[PDB]
Amino acid sequence: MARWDPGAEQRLKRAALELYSEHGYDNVTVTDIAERAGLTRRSYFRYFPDKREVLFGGSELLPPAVARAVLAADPGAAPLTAVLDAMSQVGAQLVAQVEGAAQRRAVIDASPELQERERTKSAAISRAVQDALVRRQVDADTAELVAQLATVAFGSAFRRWIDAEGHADFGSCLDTVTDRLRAVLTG
Amino acid sequence: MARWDPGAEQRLKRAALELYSEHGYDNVTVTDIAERAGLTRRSYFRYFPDKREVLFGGSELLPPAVARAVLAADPGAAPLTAVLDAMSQVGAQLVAQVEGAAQRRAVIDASPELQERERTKSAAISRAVQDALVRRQVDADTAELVAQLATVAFGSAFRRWIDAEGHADFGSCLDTVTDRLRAVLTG
Repeated sequence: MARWDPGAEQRLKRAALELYSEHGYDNVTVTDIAERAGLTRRSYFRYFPDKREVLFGGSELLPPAVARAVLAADPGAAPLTAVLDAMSQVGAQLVAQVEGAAQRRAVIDASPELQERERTKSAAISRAVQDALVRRQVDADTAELVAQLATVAFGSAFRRWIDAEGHADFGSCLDTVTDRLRAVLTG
Repeated sequence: MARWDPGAEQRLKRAALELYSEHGYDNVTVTDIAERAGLTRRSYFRYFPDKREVLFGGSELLPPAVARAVLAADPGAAPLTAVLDAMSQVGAQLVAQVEGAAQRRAVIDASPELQERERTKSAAISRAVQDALVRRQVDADTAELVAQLATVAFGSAFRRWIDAEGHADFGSCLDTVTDRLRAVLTG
């Protein structure tokens, strides 16, 4: 499907954002998305199973990937830095081009189903990170706090990154969020 | 329904935990829960709309209540302390008797639908806290981090509280989690 048309998925993801933006999430079907992308309804299902996954498909972090990146980190590094670095490395593409980032955010924030959809994803990533941390001799209770904290920090930084419309590097946004989190915890 | 039977809701909540424990969540109906509690199927719906809310009904934090407690706090207190204090004050009952706490946790952890159900609740509380914080002159971006951080800290502390089977006061669990979060952020 994409071997003879490598841009297929990208066109689908872009089409989705535009259609969800023009009309509303509830007013668009996978057929509309497929055709706007120059594909048939049947082809769509080779990439995504529903009209929801087209918003996450390749604009998310895969837990196994994040876990592996955490396992590969220098065991001497602080757990939080190791985790945030792993998330940034795995989401390098994501936090690279503000292109469509804001659109996607607007669509998700406007839909309760997509919001729950995102939380479920974040939980799975957090869980994968906990398991990797434990495999690295970090006690379970601590592993849980580090993963949850990282989830909060990365999510907030990403949001800030979107609001800066590209005028701020993801790194600075992350630095700002983590320094803020530290100030709140210490005062 | 409960005016002439004030223990009704409690018996329903207890019945639910026992039935969900004996059999499984997927194998119990509201009728089973109602009867085990000495009530009819019709009476159940006066308290909860489905077999899911009986697990949250009065064993959760209501966002409006938490928000109000945050608004009533001394404006001189650190935002995180104000929020955690508000959550503890509002959830005083919750973090009081380990009775059934572990059972409820086991049922929720075993069901993806209940888990999502809880996250949705946590998100709503976090959002209510953000709005209260903003009304107290805390900038939006900071308000978001404080609410999310508090959500993480309180949830983790509660879990630890459950695991201690009552041998630890919720306060210590919270102190331990927040000190741990601080150590991870500073090193």
